[PDB]
Amino acid sequence: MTSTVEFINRWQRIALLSQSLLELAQRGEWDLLLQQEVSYLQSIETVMEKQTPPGITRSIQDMVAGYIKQTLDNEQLLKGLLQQRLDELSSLIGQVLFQGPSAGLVPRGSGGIEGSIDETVARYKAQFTQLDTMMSKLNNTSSYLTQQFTAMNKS
Repeated sequence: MTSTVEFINRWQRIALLSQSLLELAQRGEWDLLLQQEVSYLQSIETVMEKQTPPGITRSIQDMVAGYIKQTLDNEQLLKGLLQQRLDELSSLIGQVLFQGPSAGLVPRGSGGIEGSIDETVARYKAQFTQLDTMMSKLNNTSSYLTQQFTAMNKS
């Protein structure tokens, strides 16, 4: 049973990853969080593009029910935590990034503005976009994950 075994291993990844990158999110380890991001979201994507096989026994269903439950909790805690972070970063970008006003000239050289402004913008914009694409995908995932959870657990 190939479909069934790869199902097991990847849901195992999803729950272990969400838990550990949550430890990293509350620690403020953004570097480590984003290293886990790609593997985590991609694991959720590849199980749902593969689609849950009908050949899942009661033992395997109970395992992955636990795995989805873990990843829902952790990813909901990511949702709230990263909403705080992105809001702060966005408010910083709203000051440091001169999109026209607050400036004598229009700094049109995006990704190469003359001055240390380019550096502080590049930092906040990178951290924002990374945790933001993480958020949009993790909110989409936790959506179809909890729907699949309620069905897979109690059809």
